[PDB]
Amino acid sequence: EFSQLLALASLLGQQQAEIQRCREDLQKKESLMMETIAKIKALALEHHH
Amino acid sequence: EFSQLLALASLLGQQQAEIQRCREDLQKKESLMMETIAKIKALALEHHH
Amino acid sequence: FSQLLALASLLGQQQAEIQRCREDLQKKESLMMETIAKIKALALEHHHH
Amino acid sequence: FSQLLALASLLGQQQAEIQRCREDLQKKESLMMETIAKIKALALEHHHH
Repeated sequence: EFSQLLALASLLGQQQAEIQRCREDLQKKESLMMETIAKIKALALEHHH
Repeated sequence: EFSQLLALASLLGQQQAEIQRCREDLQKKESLMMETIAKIKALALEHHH
Repeated sequence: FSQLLALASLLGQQQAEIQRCREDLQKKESLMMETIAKIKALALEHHHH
Repeated sequence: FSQLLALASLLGQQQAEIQRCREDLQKKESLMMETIAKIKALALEHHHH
């Protein structure tokens, strides 16, 4: 009866927990790139002025 | 000289800060939906068993 | 009639709002990535004098 | 030659990895949303007996 729905709700929780881990990694790599961007900004400043 | 790059780095920080606020709201609405999903799961359980 | 009817309606509203919010976010992420590509190409220009 | 050259190379690597990670994430978000649509349509089916 309600078996179809319960299985999809169970899969949903695994999907979300998987997506939430992917969003974590995505943001950790995003922060790492901004560190690169900042290094380029620092050299740009030192020379433009 | 380095003016073109500095302006884009300045815009980048505003974009990211804007994206990070959007990701916050997106996840707050995501958590609110799972609360709805859980309410449906609870009724499914009570009836299937 | 049911409580399922109200729960499904709320779910459909929350998921329509989330998808609209997500397409909004992805356009911003895509515009932020263009800025980074602009910064990278600008860094390469200067190194080549 | 320069330090810009190495910084731009690292930026190009980090942004290629981020975009690949993001397209990965968006396919998962799209698959999660299909599951929610499945749950919603299943809730509506049962309410109509």
